[PDB]
Amino acid sequence: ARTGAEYIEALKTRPPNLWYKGEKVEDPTTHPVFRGIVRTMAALYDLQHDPRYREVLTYEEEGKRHGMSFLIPKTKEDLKRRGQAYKLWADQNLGMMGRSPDYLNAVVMAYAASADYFGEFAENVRNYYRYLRDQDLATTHALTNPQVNRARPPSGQPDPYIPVGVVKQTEKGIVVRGARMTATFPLADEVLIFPSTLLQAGSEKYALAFALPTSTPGLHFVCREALVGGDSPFDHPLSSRVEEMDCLVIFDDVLVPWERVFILGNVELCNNAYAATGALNHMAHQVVALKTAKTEAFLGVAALMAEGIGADVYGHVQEKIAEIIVYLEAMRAFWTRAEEEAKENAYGLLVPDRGALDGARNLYPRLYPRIREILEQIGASGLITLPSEKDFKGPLGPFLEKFLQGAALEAKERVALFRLAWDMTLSGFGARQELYERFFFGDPVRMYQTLYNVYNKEPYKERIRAFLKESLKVFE
Amino acid sequence: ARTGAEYIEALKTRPPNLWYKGEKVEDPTTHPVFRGIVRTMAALYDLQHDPRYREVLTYEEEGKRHGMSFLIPKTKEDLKRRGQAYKLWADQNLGMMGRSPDYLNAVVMAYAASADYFGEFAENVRNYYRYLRDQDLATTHALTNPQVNRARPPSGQPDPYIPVGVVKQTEKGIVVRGARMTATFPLADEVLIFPSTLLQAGSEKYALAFALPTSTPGLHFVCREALVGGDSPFDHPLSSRVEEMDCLVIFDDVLVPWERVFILGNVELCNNAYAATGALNHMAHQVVALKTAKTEAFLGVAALMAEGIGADVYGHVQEKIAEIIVYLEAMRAFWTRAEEEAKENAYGLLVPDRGALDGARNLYPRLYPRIREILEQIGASGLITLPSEKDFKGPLGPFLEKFLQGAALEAKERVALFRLAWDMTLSGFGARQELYERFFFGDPVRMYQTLYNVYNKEPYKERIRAFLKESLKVFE
Amino acid sequence: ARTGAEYIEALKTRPPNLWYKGEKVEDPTTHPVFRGIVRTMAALYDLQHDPRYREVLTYEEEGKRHGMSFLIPKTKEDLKRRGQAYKLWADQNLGMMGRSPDYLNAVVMAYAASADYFGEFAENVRNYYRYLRDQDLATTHALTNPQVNRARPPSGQPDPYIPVGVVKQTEKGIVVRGARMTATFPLADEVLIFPSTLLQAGSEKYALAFALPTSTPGLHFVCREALVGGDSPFDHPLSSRVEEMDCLVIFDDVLVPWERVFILGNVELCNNAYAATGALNHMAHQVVALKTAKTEAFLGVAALMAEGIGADVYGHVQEKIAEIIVYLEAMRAFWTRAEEEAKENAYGLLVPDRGALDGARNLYPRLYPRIREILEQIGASGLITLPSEKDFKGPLGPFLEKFLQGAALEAKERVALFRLAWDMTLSGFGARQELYERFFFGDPVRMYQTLYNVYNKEPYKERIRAFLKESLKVFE
Amino acid sequence: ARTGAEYIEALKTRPPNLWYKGEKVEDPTTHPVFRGIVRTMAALYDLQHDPRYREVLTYEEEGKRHGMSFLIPKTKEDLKRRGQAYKLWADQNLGMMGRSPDYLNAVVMAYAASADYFGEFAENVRNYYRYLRDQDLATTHALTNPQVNRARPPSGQPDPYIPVGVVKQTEKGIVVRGARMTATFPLADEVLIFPSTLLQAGSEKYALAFALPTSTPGLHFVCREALVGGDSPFDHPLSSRVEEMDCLVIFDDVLVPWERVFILGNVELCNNAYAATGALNHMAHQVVALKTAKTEAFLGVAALMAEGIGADVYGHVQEKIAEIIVYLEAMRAFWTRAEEEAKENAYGLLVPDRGALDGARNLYPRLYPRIREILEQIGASGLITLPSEKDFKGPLGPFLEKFLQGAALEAKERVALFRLAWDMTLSGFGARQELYERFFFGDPVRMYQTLYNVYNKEPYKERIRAFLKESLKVFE
Ligand SMILES: Cc1cc2nc3c(=O)[nH]c(=O)nc-3n(C[C@H](O)[C@H](O)[C@H](O)COP(=O)(O)OP(=O)(O)OC[C@H]3O[C@@H](n4cnc5c(N)ncnc54)[C@H](O)[C@@H]3O)c2cc1C
Ligand SMILES: Cc1cc2nc3c(=O)[nH]c(=O)nc-3n(C[C@H](O)[C@H](O)[C@H](O)COP(=O)(O)OP(=O)(O)OC[C@H]3O[C@@H](n4cnc5c(N)ncnc54)[C@H](O)[C@@H]3O)c2cc1C
Ligand SMILES: O=C(O)Cc1ccc(O)cc1
Ligand SMILES: O=C(O)Cc1ccc(O)cc1
Ligand SMILES: O=C(O)Cc1ccc(O)cc1
Repeated sequence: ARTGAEYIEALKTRPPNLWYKGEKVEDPTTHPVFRGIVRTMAALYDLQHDPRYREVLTYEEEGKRHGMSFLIPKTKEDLKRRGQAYKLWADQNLGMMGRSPDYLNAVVMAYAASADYFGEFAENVRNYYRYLRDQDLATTHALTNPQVNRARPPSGQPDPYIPVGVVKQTEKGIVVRGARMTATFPLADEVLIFPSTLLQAGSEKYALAFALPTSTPGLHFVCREALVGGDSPFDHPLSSRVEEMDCLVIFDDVLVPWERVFILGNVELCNNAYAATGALNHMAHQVVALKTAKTEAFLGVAALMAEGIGADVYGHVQEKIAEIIVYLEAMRAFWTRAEEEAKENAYGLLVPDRGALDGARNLYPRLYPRIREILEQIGASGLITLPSEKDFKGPLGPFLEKFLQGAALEAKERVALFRLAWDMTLSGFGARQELYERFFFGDPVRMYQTLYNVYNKEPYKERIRAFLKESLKVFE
Repeated sequence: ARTGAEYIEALKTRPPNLWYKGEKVEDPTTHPVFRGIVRTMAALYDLQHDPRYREVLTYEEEGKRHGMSFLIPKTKEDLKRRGQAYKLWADQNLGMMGRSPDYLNAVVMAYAASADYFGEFAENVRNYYRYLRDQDLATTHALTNPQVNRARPPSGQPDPYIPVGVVKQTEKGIVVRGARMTATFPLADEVLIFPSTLLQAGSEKYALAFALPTSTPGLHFVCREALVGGDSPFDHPLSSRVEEMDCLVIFDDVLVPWERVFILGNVELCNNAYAATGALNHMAHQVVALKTAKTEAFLGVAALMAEGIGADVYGHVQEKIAEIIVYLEAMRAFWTRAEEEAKENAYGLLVPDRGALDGARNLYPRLYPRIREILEQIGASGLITLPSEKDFKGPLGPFLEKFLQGAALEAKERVALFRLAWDMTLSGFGARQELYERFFFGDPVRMYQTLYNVYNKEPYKERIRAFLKESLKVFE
Repeated sequence: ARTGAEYIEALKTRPPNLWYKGEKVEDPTTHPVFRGIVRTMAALYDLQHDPRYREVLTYEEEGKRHGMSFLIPKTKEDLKRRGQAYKLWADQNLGMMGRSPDYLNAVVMAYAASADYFGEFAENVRNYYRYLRDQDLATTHALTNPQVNRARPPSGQPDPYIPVGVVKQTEKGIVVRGARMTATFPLADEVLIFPSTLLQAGSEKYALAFALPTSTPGLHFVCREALVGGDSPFDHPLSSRVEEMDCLVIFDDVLVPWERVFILGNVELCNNAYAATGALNHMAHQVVALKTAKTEAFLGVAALMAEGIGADVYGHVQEKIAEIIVYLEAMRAFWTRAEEEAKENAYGLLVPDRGALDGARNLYPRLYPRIREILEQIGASGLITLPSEKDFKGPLGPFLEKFLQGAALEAKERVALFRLAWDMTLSGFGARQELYERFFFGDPVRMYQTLYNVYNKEPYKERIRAFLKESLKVFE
Repeated sequence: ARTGAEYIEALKTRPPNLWYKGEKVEDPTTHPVFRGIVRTMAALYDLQHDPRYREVLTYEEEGKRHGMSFLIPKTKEDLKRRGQAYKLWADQNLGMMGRSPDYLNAVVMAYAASADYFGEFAENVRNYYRYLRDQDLATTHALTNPQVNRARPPSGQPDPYIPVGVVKQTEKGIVVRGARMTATFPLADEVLIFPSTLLQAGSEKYALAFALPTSTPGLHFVCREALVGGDSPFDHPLSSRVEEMDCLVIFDDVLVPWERVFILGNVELCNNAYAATGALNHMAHQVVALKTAKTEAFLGVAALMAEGIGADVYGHVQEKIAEIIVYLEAMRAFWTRAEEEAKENAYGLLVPDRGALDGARNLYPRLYPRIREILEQIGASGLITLPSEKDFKGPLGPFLEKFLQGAALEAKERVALFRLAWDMTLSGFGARQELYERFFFGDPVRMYQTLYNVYNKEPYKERIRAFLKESLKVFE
């Protein structure tokens, strides 16, 4: 289990090939755009060594201590243990950090437990899992092709190598060229270039699954506009510390060593990877715990805002808060059923129930925009009446303490709260979270079509056919 | 455990004081408006003796066999057993029968297990429970006051006795006068006149809880317009058998024997009855199982309709069906968590988790109208192109077999299916089901306000206050 | 201009070839299922001769009086006159009659004014228009193909003649075989078998447009389940008089005389018929006036229900009623702009603005279900507490007058109102109205795709490109 | 009519008493946070002198040229002229500038035309109007009280002077103390401290209406967190130029000269000010034109994004764009009816129809969040894949030109477009626009309650009562 200091030293020593506004980022641990999230990830690692949480966040094995997200669960109790670790980490950042490493560790853990799925590359998968686990490395990932001409398949873009494709194979490995559209949280040691969780691979040239150090020659991470509002925790309570960053991933004829290849030119293996290995189930397990944490945060802020300005006395405000409570209970329910109905897959890996998790990941993208809307409807103008800590410290401070106090809340506390509510919804950082919730697991349109096609609808159709027997009997 | 024949004989011998269109109903077992639902309830009772389901629907105790809905659960396994019985009964009618007796048995079971709550009337409650159980009697109930002037409390209506109130007390019992607005499924032996599950009692004169035989002198059940479309199972697959009927309940100075009184003039006891006894938890448990069954039925019909007319090839149709699947999984999740997180209440009664059940009963009223809408959007004109079995049997039958066949479905089967879809959504019977789902457990506006006030929001508010400590530290 | 008596005599003398439950309907003017709507249509005709409305509903020309819906408008004032007639007729039935003849007269009027569009069949169109006008005949129509396998085109169904297609041509006319899925209000003298307003014709064999007397040999109208609740105006205020009926239209090798053919085997002419002639604009004009009338009716009922039970004192109830007001104003706005921005088409026919009408017909299908929902949310249990006039006339009448009175409303008036609200939303008749609003003008999915493709989006795209010039200048 | 240079010189010479992060803003024309919007307002003024638009934006009177927003309309044509000016100005900034001066000029124009309403202060109003008109000054306004304890009225806050109240009256004028919660676009010469458009004044101490130079001693504007993303038009196409700024307005015992007082201590006059004068109608007229412009901008961006990435080939994407078209037509319709149904008020001032405008201002707050959502659903990950112009100018430029090109769109143009879409929806600037649309004209909850209470519902209730006469006749 890594400490925060080790993580920081690792990034400083071998930083990811990040680019920000046309320039290479030499040290993300001190760069204004990245130092915040780096400190945040470091704090998550440090929590693993806090006596109060060590038993929750890590497990011992043969004289070593590993992060819980690497635990191959054998019982429902083990599954619950993984869930508690997901939740504890999520709560540290109010569920605002969407790509903490444990999500991807869940994927690799499942891939390893179900390694036989990968055939000749099985050992590579098992060895990679042990590597990430033993070193407790941080990972980032990118599964989608560049958004260029969505009317055509991967092989029908303006160039054969817009998507990441194999240029050639050598005795050392494969050379790939192309790009992945999005990778969140590039402040990692490794990047996972895996198949989509729902879209078809299309052609063998693109049917790939491999991992690389983020400093690999030819590999580039091009950052989007930064959303860090500033460093003041009062003025920017969340963007000052949880801005994970999103980036386009470029592969300029990058060499991928054979030991890092997990799938090569096999469309079928790519198209069934997450479902067959159980990675889909486990990664979605981290997600349901994460969204439960996020919903709890919104509930707390909504309640405090309403009480803070005396709006809680109005029925419709109470109803809006109750709506968030209903959604919170829904997510807790999916989480519980996912663990309680868990069963072993074809490789003997215990996986949480897909029905419950498909329910959660397809319902939350609909619930989140409404939860966000609720905060807007409760806060109203209070959400944009955001003086700075500098204003409270300035000449008009006394006036602000009078005009911005709450029903029974001091002005500084009131503004601190609304600054947080704003950062969770209306700042560039907050608004991005909305788009993130709507799309991170895939396009809802195709996620729903996917659910329709994979779900076993026969039992329900049969019950209706049986009910209709009496209807057709009138013709006998 | 009662048989269907015993139930039918009981209603024929001592029929409820029903009125339909200005006339007394002498025999509901043969009356055109009621014989269908009577046969349906009789079939539910008969199922208790079917070897295939006897172990699911009943339990043995001291040489006797009782209906599962009377079982006082001691373990989570017992809770699961009650749930399986709720589900099996619900599936028989595609979740379209909303007031089967087991819902109210859950209430009385909890009242009895928590009988100490009722003080001096505790024995009356325990004895009544044993009575309903031993005789396996059918019950109906009415908890709301007449909808006259909702701007005023129960004591502020045009007359003191519009709501049911105590006129006087005697050595034999109490005399009550007034009315209850709605009682569904009056084809029962007993009627429960209990407090509201969310509204305050208002005044001691109305703070009551008692039970009476449905044939009691002075007691009248005034039926609304019947929604039975006909007796043909082809033409009216559901309304011909599951029209439970709704009625206004009138009390013309009715005498309630002291042994049938459970609460008298105690506003506090009325206002906390369901929550304190656990009746709220158990009755909501029957509901979540029931709505899961109902959603499964809609999923089956939606899938069959789409496949039937070849609409399943369209993405948005697949998405609509997947939406129903998401809702089905949500209800299954609430159900699972309700049982898995069950704990004993103050009286030692094991009760299913209120959070999960409050989630289910406050979310489904929102989901159902959408599920209904989905069927409409899939079926389109097929939902009103409803020839009768008589048309298929007539001169134009051959033409109908050609023009109303489906992609790979025969015409008679196609129309049988759409007749069912129509009866589940657009017939008078189907449309009522929508209003029922929206309101049966209470007015959503006040159900949400109730949830807001009772829910413990402190943990979430505290997490936010803790997060804001760093914000306020900038002023130190 | 026809009188009601003339209409009734015409149907009695030469009734449409209607079938109900396997039997031919000999006299729809006296048949229990149809006499109500027949009397309603007769009343609309009679209104044309009422001194108070004669100038609104008819116009004089060369010694004759014609129905306003036949007026070929030359000025915006004439357009307004047509609109006022649409509205006056609609108000008679609270906007619940969706297929009154004036909707189709608008179509034929436009077809005639733009007759050159039809080439060699131009004279047939002009003559048919004069025929309908002079005789003031009632029409019904069917534009859709049987819902069998929607995954395939008209030419890909189980049989070439499932859709109406030409079998052969003779010296007398054409022989057609097949069926149309739906025709509402078959209590007419003529039936219009025209092209779709948005779907492609597919093949020349089906590219048709013709009209026939409803008594034509080989032509059959197969009625769906009747939705007439009864004849009591108290118990069934709307279904007793406005049940238009829907039916499948069968063509058993029907001969269509050459003089009744308007389009034959021309896919292009079929695909552009309504837009090119202006029929789309005019028929949608009747619709916007009709939906404005319907919304006014719902507003009135919602307001009366809220006041009736004292629910109007609650904020959210006031908000729901205000929502209906917003929708009413939206429809009035579309109506006004449709007339004020009217311009002449390629044939010199003044047509109301398509933008405003496309807005109205694509927005109302979304607004109506919500308007219906609002009535449900306001009425609650009052919507199913529906005793009959027979109950008020019976022994319990006195009790009902006490328990079902409103805040300041007598019981009989209260129940009459809720019976109406129920008939507008939850009776089989009311529920059908919802499906009708959702689909009558076409499938929303394809109506929206149609709007996207036909709308000129260039002006807006150009404004954005211009705005972006400054963005690209940074690279100069 | 002012030129941009005159406006800039005026702000530089006598700047508003602005505060940003604890410091006074000495020159907003050069300050990084305000120079953008100042240049934007200056450009609006300059447009008044462009030969192409002079006749649209100004009118001549007695040798002078005045801004169109000051024109007292005498005919519907004049009303249309005002509307065209509103639209032309709005289009310059894609409808993103919500508080351009013409909105408030509409208010003052109406106040002046209906000056008799103000009694003894009538001349002050007329003189102030002439002042703003002749000097073509820019105004800002604040109508709401500090959000402190919304459970209590203005007189029930923690201090009597939290809301702006009269401290004392002298021979020179009145001294006021307190604050207004929000004023958008404080880069103005004058500030209007007027009554609410829907909330009651509460007490005479707060029933005020006056105007002051923004440099008045004791008057302070405390700015919220700035949302200017940067100065690059490529990177921040909108926030670099249209960030109007919102601020809390503080009154530290400010002296208001008697000539600047329009209403003093008259609750009734305050509560009916906008409706009686017609200011409500005219200010809402500017709004409907503005929202039409805004919707046109979103339509253009949505269409370009869809075409840009080839997503336009998908049905649901076409449907989403068509949805925006429907909303655009709805707003155009409200606009048209508002002008066409205009009538003179009690003071002889021609005012646009309130029904149409109440419809528009109560419907758009519901439509906008959906329009914003649509852009998110179309753009998906493209909305956060935002490299900078600096990245295109840097070493990886060539790679970006390959991976971020569109179907038939160059990469730089593609990113410029998505940067704009992002700035319109997800940047801090874009997100604020959503909250703005939801609340600028008032809290929807109370706006709807206001509409319910003021609307004449009698005609609709009467039509229903008339329809029910036949129902009650059954008892005769
Ligand atoms: C903040 C944020 C963070 C993210 N982080 C990561 C990450 O860490 N790693 C990673 O791999 N991904 C990440 N993503 C990407 C995410 O998984 C994708 O946005 C999502 O899967 C949907 O695909 P897309 O963005 O390519 O949109 P597209 O496929 O480009 O779609 C654009 C639009 O076109 C439509 N359309 C396109 N194709 C079809 C089709 N075939 N059928 C129907 N409609 C179609 C869509 O429905 C939508 O309306 C992130 C996204 C966001 C917004
Ligand atoms: C088909 C059907 C079957 C039913 N079966 C049964 C049954 O078997 N047994 C039984 O006891 N009940 C039954 N009911 C009744 C059901 O529980 C009630 O409809 C429900 O609890 C809501 O109360 P209400 O109908 O009295 O409506 P109301 O209280 O009359 O409300 C009407 C409207 O006024 C509003 N309003 C009124 N008061 C307030 C308030 N204080 N605050 C805010 N808004 C207010 C509501 O929000 C709503 O918009 C049934 C109802 C239906 C529709
Ligand atoms: O699978 C996809 O196509 C999108 C996706 C990307 C990252 C992720 O973690 C889940 C889904
Ligand atoms: O509790 C209420 O007031 C309405 C209600 C009625 C019957 C029921 O079973 C549940 C709730
Ligand atoms: O009237 C209000 O109370 C809010 C409001 C504020 C400014 C404005 O322009 C319109 C409404």
